[PDB]
Amino acid sequence: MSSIAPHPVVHVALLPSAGMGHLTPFLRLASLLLHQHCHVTLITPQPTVSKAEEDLLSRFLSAFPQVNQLHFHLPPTDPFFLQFASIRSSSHLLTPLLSSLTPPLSSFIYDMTLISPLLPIAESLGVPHYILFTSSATMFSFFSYFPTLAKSESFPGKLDFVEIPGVSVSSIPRSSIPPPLLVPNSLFGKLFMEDSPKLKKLHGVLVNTFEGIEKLSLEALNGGKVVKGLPPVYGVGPFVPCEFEKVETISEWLDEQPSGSVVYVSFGSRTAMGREQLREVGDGLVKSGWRFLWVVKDKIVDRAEEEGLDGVLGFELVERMVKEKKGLVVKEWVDQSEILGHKAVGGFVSHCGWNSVVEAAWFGVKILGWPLHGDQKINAEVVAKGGWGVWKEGWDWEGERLVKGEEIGEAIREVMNDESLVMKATQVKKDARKAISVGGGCEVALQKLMEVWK
Ligand SMILES: O=c1ccn([C@@H]2O[C@H](COP(=O)(O)OP(=O)(O)O)[C@@H](O)[C@H]2O)c(=O)[nH]1
Ligand SMILES: O=C(CCc1ccc(O)cc1)c1c(O)cc(O)cc1O
Repeated sequence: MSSIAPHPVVHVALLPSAGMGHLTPFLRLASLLLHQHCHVTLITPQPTVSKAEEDLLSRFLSAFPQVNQLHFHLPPTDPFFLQFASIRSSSHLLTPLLSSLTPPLSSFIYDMTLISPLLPIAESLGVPHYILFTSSATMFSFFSYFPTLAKSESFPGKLDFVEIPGVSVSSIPRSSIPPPLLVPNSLFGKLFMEDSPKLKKLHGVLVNTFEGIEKLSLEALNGGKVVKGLPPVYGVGPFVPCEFEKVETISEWLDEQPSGSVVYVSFGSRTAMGREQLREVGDGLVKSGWRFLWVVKDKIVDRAEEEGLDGVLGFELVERMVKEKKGLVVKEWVDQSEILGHKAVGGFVSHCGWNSVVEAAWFGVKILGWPLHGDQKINAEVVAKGGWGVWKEGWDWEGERLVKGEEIGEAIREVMNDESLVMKATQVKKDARKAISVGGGCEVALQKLMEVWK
């Protein structure tokens, strides 16, 4: 009535660390913020470990030319862990690029693996600053609680159960603890010890989760039950898959299969089974009798792939799969969300990386959990507690045992024959939509955050 002005711009800077499991939720968060009319600066540590990260970033930036990319050129062990440490070690060199941002920065959201080097930088900027935690809220509870465990003089040798008050997995046995945390000199063990005590300095923690799958962990974190004085935890999931991620023979094959008849199999973007274990997967898929879409990795890093899929699988397995005409096997980057959203896919053999879990939740696809490393056993039990997936506790971390094709096929048939899992997965899918609708946890949290930043 008394002013005609360019309405103020909320400017968010984002900093993702290594791996598709970190880039993907940051770019989906970016898309959400852009839809709330934020200006977004994206800091891109270069070069990326994997080609998939490289190509996704390119597709994102061409989909959103309004995004301001800040190049973060890194100086020249698990290759993604090595990148985590390099980004961390070079982070103190981001201050001049963040200080010079225009329009004025409103908030700063950085990767949970970068807390210690970035915290003083964020405090220098004088804006609300946050981590985006890319794993489950239950895993975040474990992360927050870790200094309480590691203070013990019998850590890590004497620790049989981790029972965090009020969370979605009330008892985490030692066999589900991320294995590096039980080795007394690992990168993540040191990161946990240096970073978790500094959580209280953040303005908040964003998590790609929602009440439909982690109601208890969300309530425990925000009620002071996990660690007193933790910053507010915002359930801003489910992160809905976005158009820019798409890159047509797979979808054409899925178009030919009966509804719900295909078992999708993938163990993420950075994990490769051993050769013998990999071939047992194929044996189990054939033995299951179900149609399957099996995504194979022979190397951790896609750039390192060097053997043809026929040689990886071997003559005998290839021969059985081509003869029965029930499965499709690919050693390439697929559009996992396009696949999970296809009516033909009725189940998901997943390593239970958190992004894959929440995608399965979004599409209501029941899970056969096969956790392999890291946070995956905790995530598998978050799913199983909700009754929309199952996992076999005795299969153990990848490389500890050889899971045979007979028991893989039995587990696949068990999950695909279980209609109670579909019922619960469909209610999760219903709640996934509630979370992003007006009044849902994600809509409420984003409006809170936007109002603080304004
Ligand atoms: O061929 C592939 C493999 C993976 N993904 C996606 O890559 C991410 C994997 O992240 P997650 O946290 O599930 O596991 P991680 O890859 O970090 O082990 C998810 O968004 C999957 O949809 C994909 O689109 N195509
Ligand atoms: O322990 C965690 C929890 C996430 C996490 C990793 C690093 C960090 O600095 C903070 C939180 C973990 C691993 O240990 C190993 C993994 O393959 C994945 C994974 O999710």
